[PDB]
Amino acid sequence: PIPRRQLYIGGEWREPVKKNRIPIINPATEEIIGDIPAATAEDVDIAVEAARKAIARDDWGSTTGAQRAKYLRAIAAKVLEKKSVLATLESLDSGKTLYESAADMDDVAGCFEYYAGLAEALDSRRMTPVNLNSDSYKSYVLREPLGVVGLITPWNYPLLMAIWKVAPALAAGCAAILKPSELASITCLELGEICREIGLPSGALNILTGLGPEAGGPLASHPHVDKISFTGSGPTGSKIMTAAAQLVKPVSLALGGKSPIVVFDDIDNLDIAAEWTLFGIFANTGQVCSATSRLIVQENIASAFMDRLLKWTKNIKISDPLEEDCKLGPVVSAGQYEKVLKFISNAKSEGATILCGGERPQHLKKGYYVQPTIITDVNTSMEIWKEEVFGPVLCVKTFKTEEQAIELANDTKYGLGAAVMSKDVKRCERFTKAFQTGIIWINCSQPTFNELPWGGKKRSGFGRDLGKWGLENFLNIKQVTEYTSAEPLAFYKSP
Amino acid sequence: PIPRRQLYIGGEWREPVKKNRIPIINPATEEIIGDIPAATAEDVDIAVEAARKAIARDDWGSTTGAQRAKYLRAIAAKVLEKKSVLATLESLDSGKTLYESAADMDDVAGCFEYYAGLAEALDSRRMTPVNLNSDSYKSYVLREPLGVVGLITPWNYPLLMAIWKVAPALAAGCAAILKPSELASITCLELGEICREIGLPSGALNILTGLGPEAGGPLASHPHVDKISFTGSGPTGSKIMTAAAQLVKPVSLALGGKSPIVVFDDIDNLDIAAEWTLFGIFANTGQVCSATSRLIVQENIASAFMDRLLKWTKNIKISDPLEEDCKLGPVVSAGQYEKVLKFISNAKSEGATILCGGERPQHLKKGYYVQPTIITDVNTSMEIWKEEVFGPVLCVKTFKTEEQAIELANDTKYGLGAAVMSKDVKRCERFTKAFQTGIIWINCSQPTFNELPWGGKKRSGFGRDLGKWGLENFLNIKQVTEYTSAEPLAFYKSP
Ligand SMILES: NC(=O)c1ccc[n+]([C@@H]2O[C@H](COP(=O)([O-])OP(=O)(O)OC[C@H]3O[C@@H](n4cnc5c(N)ncnc54)[C@H](O)[C@@H]3O)[C@@H](O)[C@H]2O)c1
Ligand SMILES: NC(=O)c1ccc[n+]([C@@H]2O[C@H](COP(=O)([O-])OP(=O)(O)OC[C@H]3O[C@@H](n4cnc5c(N)ncnc54)[C@H](O)[C@@H]3O)[C@@H](O)[C@H]2O)c1
Ligand code: NA
Ligand code: NA
Repeated sequence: PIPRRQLYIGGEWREPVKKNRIPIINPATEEIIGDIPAATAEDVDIAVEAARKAIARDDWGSTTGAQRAKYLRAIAAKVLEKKSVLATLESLDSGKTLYESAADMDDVAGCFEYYAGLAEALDSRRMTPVNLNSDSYKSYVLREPLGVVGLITPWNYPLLMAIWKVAPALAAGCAAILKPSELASITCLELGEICREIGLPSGALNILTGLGPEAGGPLASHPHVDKISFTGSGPTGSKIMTAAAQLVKPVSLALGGKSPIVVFDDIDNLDIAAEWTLFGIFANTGQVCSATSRLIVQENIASAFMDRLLKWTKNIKISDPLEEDCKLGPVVSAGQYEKVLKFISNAKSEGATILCGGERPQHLKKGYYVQPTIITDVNTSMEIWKEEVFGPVLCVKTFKTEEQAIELANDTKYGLGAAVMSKDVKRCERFTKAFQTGIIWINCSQPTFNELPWGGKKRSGFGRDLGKWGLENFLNIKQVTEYTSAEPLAFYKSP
Repeated sequence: PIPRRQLYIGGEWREPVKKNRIPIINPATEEIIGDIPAATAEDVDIAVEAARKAIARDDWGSTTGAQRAKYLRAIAAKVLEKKSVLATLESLDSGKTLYESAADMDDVAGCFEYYAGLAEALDSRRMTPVNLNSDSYKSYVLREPLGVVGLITPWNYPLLMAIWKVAPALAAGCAAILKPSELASITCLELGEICREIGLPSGALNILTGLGPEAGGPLASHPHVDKISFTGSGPTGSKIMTAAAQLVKPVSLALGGKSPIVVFDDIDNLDIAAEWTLFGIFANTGQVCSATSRLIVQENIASAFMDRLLKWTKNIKISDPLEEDCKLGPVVSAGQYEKVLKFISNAKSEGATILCGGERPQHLKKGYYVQPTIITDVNTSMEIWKEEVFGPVLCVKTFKTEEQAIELANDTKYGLGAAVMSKDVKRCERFTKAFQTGIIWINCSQPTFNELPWGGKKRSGFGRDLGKWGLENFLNIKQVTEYTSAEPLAFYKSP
């Protein structure tokens, strides 16, 4: 049962000014299952106005962190109450398996749980005295809500990616304007209903669905948006930051990757190593920012590892995401599907081997299904090696030495995550410093915790999500200097 | 004795490729006293190459914080050894009084002293374990040098503004490329000589003089500059950030202000309050970012306060900055001089009173001297009230209530500093939260400490200089997750 909602502005459901709507497409069946509102510039001004009013009123602009946490704990409780419907809708809306969708629903409530406790602790650290080598000055640092924040998010983890920004923004005390992806907005709109259901103060959270240049764009060039927190592709981040530059507006950039997985011959279990290699590149149909999309395996175990990988890979169940025991679903859209398959075909033109998958599963007549693909005979000058595919596609390379492995791992414009599979501690530490990234996985690929800073360097962007970082991004920092002497400054001659 | 240097690149003095030079102008005498090298795009590539090589070599890319601190403590010791020549040159080069120039020389050494100790402590907090609710995962945060950093700085505190970025960049372990203002580059180039004199590793610090679009510009669009730390005017920050957006490059923005000074009738000393009001708007010939350029005085004391202010003001000695007991010098350039006087004249056209100064001092035939100016009969729709003047110009307004005072204080596009002069504690706290800025001064205007976060919000930009913030800006943050279980992931069916 697909819901039909409006834009969530000022605590009420509000229709878009131009009355425009965009379809909801089912990636498993290529059918229109509904429609979402498509906001425009005028809608963004109404939502910024609603956000500014929330910041000026008492039930939001004057709340303690503890008061704000009561609300986040209540949003977590509704997510957990409706886990089954939300997980089904996230699945029907993004193509993600019901299992991953329910797993993202647990993660979402856990994120509000984390930011609830952090909002309660925020009241304590609001005032931080800093000792000085002065008998005339008194100093402290005042932490306060930054104000109006624009939250532009991607479709890969529709609710989860949004929540990474919503949970800390609200914890910090900001009034947010959430703009999710036009490919997966069902759960974000439902978040609006949860907020109505928990009585969240009006304008505290504003959810605006619609096209990126149409609804995301004006938020980036709005003179009353204190900050834009952006997650998505690099070319989009450029456009956003370029617009935010005109208004000297701060913007955070969480972008893509071509993260490497380095496996060395000293692995205790070839079956556990291959299972992590699968999860790092085929979970979420490969549509993961930190996906370990380049496998740099040692020549020694390369022969053994590839056999187990492909055995495990050919075992991945590709079916309808709502089905029982499904391990792989379709990609999000038709445009994504073609781009992904164009990458597989471009690897053929260039001279690479398609050792596994690469074609459409013969049993699924409808939907954007791509077989999990493992490509070999890959050189550094190839687009497959060079660029983020965002499909269940893995390219493979061999090495002999540590130096060779480092060299290959860092031969990328990206710098999000990296995984190092080895039993040698000091080699795992060497890789910890050599990896020109923001995330290092030791003896796994992909698990994260709220308590940790998420982000990259190079073409993967700047800024850190999660941890205390994710909350501090939405805090304005005040220097409070007080002069405590009766004595005059002594600079300037007295009349 | 004016020095004639080259560009400081890779530990050696290197000539600019195009052989171009730009003059050094004396603001007190309007004479060419020398020339500085004017770097171009090709020069920026050589310096980025030098910076990348320093990051790849052992004597810089492998140093401990303690090793880096030995160097900063040595740069501080040379600054203090040559205090007298550097202070004279800063004065001849910027127009700043020898007193303020020597005071900036003390501040500079103190800043390296602060960042030396912070570099020593950096080694300890390099690895930070974060406890988890997991018996299978182990996590910690790795802090490391960010890499190659571009440091674009203004002429108001030539050496001091540069040092605010140089001291933390070098403490953090980055290889910096310093680009100072073409109006005041004498001391920054001399910093190059100090670095030669202390044996600072090659490429660790690269100093590139020259025009902003010519030498600052390519640094902003260079693909191998990890981050741009920018201080200067808003329109410049736009151009820099717009260029950094193409390469999704992080950039910090320390911009201008129209900071208010709120004085209430409950002041214990009218003479101490007026002296701080002078220092906040006439020190450095008003060329201060955080200058308290708008005085919102209470109607009650307005009559009394203005008499003492003007009495103290008419007492300010305007002479040659190298002279004995000089309290005000000339503005930096001819272009600045005209812009500043155009503001004073624009206040006349608009309907304001020029209660004090506004004209050129009758006794100085040469130089860009402007009398300290106090303008009254000022309304909110006036450019004088609205925009940063960057001259010794103060505009004045009266109020009756707290609400009226807050309203006037925040009626600006800026948001750098703010000063509140009152004996009422809870009123000083109310103003602490109401002031829509990044710096609050209680019972003073302008003093800062290294230990404090410097920066603003709104049109004054984003990011924080100084404190641990200033060092963390130059640290890449790594998430280190390690899987410690023998058990398989359980996601994906085993073959
Ligand atoms: N670094 C991270 O933490 C992280 C997390 C998740 C996804 N990602 C990256 O996100 C990408 C997938 O997301 P996507 O396909 O939604 O990216 P995208 O760039 O197409 O769009 C992301 C969001 O920006 C909006 N948008 C598009 N054009 C815009 C414009 N002109 N102005 C303003 N907003 C605009 C979209 O509507 C959407 O909400 C991949 O590259 C992936 O690696 C990164
Ligand atoms: N917020 C702070 O902490 C702080 C501190 C000091 C000064 N300031 C602000 O700085 C301003 C005074 O400085 P200014 O006159 O040197 O400012 P500016 O904008 O004219 O230039 C600053 C620097 O940028 C360079 N630059 C100019 N155009 C450039 C371009 N196209 N690309 C790259 N670099 C370019 C200049 O050569 C110089 O080094 C005032 O507005 C003042 O309030 C702010
Ligand atoms: Na869709
Ligand atoms: Na000059």
